[PDB]
Amino acid sequence: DLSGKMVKQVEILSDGIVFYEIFRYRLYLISEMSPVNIQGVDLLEGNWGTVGSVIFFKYTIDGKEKTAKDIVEAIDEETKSVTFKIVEGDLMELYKTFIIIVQVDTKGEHNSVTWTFHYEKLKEDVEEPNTLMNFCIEITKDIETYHL
Repeated sequence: DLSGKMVKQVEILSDGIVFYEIFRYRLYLISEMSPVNIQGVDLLEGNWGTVGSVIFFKYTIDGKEKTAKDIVEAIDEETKSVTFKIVEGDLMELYKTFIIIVQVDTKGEHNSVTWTFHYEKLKEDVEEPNTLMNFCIEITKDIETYHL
């Protein structure tokens, strides 16, 4: 009914490991790398790149400035995956819950990044998050090109 799930995978020409490392550790870099979408990232709790570390995001979606408070909820070094739960901010006005997993395929010649959302809507007339997903693909591209 209200639960839902959205997945996109996009190939990256840059290096997959360095990509992963950004989302795991140096997440304070998405600003310099995709400035248009991400105004700032602060670390509120714990250390960069730990499960349970809590981050505030200042970002822009379609010319509307927004805020998210996330908590890193899992890391898998083996599948180069890192999950984020969204606990406060503009999305929480549309969704009861929202998880974002970013997973990177770094084996072989061709590297990829898969984005997965898991979410539950407050109501049925709340919209599927394609705008958020386009937002992500877009950041993914910025990072890919940044110094290329």
